[PDB]
Amino acid sequence: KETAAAKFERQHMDSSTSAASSSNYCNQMMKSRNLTKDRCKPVNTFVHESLADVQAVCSQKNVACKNGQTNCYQSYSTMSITDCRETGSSKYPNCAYKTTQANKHIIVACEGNPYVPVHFDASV
Ligand SMILES: Nc1ncnc2c1ncn2[C@@H]1O[C@H](COP(=O)(O)N[C@@H](Cc2ccccc2)C(=O)O)[C@@H](O)[C@H]1O
Ligand SMILES: [Cl-]
Repeated sequence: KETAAAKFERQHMDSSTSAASSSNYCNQMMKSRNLTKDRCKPVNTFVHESLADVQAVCSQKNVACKNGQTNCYQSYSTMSITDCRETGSSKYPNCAYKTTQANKHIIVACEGNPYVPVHFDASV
């Protein structure tokens, strides 16, 4: 029902803020992106850059993906990201997350035409 590209934007793009403002960011954002619907998604990263800047990573440093495919790309620049990780006491359907704001390089896998991110591989 959802393209891979659209799922990437839903799970990983938050161009509306420049950083997580509070320790409640992940709690709110995981819910509003439907990442707590059926189960609590344990770990998820949001990127606080323009979509154009993130899509441009598909023309930057080509690297292998964790799965061994070679359509992964590392951002040349660091980007503003938020890492969201469920707490050890979190239990569905009251999913709870720790927020960690950082500036890091992102690694995404790209596919399709237009050649855009379809997977978030890691931050470094
Ligand atoms: N080279 C490839 N090209 C095309 N798609 C691929 C490739 N590698 C993995 N995917 C797939 O893209 C989907 C979206 O992933 P995400 O939900 O964005 N990332 C996982 C993290 C992850 C990191 C490494 C490996 C797996 C998971 C996550 O957010 O929890 C996942 O279901 C992957 O199987
Ligand atoms: Cl992978």
